[PDB]
Amino acid sequence: AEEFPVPNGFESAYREVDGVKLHYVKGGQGPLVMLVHGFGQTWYEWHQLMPELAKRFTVIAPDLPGLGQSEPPKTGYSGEQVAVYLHKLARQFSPDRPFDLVAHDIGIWNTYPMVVKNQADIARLVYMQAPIPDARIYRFPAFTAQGESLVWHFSFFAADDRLAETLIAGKERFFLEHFIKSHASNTEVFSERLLDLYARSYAKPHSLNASFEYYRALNESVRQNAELAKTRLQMPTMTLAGGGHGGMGTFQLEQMKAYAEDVEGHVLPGCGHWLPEECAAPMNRLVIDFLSR
Amino acid sequence: AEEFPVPNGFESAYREVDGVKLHYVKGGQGPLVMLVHGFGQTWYEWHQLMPELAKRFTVIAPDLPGLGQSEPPKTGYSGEQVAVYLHKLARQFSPDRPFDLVAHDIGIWNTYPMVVKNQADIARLVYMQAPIPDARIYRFPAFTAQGESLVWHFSFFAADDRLAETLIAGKERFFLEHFIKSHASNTEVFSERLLDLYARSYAKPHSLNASFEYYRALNESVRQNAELAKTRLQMPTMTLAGGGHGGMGTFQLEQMKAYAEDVEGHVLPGCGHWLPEECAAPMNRLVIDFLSRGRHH
Repeated sequence: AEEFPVPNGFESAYREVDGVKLHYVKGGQGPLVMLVHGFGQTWYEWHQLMPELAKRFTVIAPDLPGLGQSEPPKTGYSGEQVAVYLHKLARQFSPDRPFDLVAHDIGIWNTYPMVVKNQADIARLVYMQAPIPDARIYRFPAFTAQGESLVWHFSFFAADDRLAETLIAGKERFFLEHFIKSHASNTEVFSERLLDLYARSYAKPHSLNASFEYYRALNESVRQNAELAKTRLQMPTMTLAGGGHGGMGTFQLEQMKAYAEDVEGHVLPGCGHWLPEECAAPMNRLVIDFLSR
Repeated sequence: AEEFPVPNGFESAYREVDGVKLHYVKGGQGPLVMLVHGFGQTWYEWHQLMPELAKRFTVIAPDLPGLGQSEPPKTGYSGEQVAVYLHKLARQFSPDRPFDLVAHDIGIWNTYPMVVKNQADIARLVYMQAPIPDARIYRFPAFTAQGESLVWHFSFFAADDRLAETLIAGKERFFLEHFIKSHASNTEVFSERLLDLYARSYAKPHSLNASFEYYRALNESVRQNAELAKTRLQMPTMTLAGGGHGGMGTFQLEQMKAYAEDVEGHVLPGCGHWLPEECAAPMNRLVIDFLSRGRHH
């Protein structure tokens, strides 16, 4: 039983990595591109980009540990720990060539450490819509003159007593719908069917918990990255951010400038956080052209 | 019926003010002091302080509109709208003389506008544990490196779609214990028994909703205060803040210096947000001594 419909020409599969059974969807031929989803979602957020990319690349899109159909990590949820699973997964399919990496939201947190520690293995990098965990995250405001702020959820999700699981259980669809729309400029793309699919997936008790464990490990990730960041990224990099409600705006590129020597960035006016869904065509085009260089 | 036990010698009563029935507890003799509670609680937070103050003052402790046993406001939940009810209540009992004011948390929000607009009515003022709504509240962090973000709940509580009530309904007791203890230094004072009392009160549907309406009105209150603050407070004021986990620390005094000409501040070590309960002895002492500088019974 697949939680989400698989694109024609792709296969849903599993690989054990360090004793953890990871789910992924894979298709295409050529050099490998790994696409890593973020909070609230699964591999399925890439389902529109995948077939287009699969024309020139082997494409793989894993479920993060504990989310979608992937087992929880056996080590833990910090960036460095999760990054190991993702790196070894990619290397199973691209042992002899560097691969490309595209990530969204916490997908960034869970890939950065392996990128910086295995630079020769990464051909090109695309990061979208979330800060790399560092001191900058401590500057975002708790509240704004227009209402709720962008990242107050860091504190809600990091809170102990299983605060988030406990408040959200039984109200999973309701919460996710509000979270998506509060970080979207274009809410229309999210049909009740699509909301249904995402809600049922992260509503799995172990997945609901996994969702927040990534946040409970966020400060540890930050401390991890304070060390890792003494080494700059040397591969070609692109950042993408929404310019509308829910978007990171100029922040995404400006932060990346501190990490990467070779980087370009785009802000998409009229788009929020959920780039692959809110602004699929232009996001798809920028990514494809960047990787096809 | 009473949600919380009245101290010996005090009465639980109600007064209709602009069509809104406010609950209060009152006792003592002499100059009036009004004590105004904050979010998560009711008049009851003052219950250990009240008998002490009542030896020198007439003490009144109202429930904020919609909270405790007080009806919701008919006008709205912004600072200025709510302050009218409390000002008028106080003046019912002290029509011919200024009165003293002690406020905690959103009690501050709900009193500042009547204080600044009726300075002659206010003899002395004590504020503790929350910023006055102004531009400073937009500078608090959403997430911190060490400990926990103090006011991320502003966004939670103010969010659309009745986000907070919808998630918290049926889980009021769980949530309140978390909120209180996560904002406390001395968590041991929050016994399961006391927590049951507070949770039963704010779990009344209209109280749960009212709790969050104060936050939905927060930006409005900030706008109101931008105008009101063009005039500084001239009466003696004191601020208190906890120095431990959940405490505002030096922020309390530093912000107040922008609002008041005559202000002294204290930060209480090893105490968090809930001063009257976590640090009753030194907090009560500070308040009694400060109010007793002015004339009393």
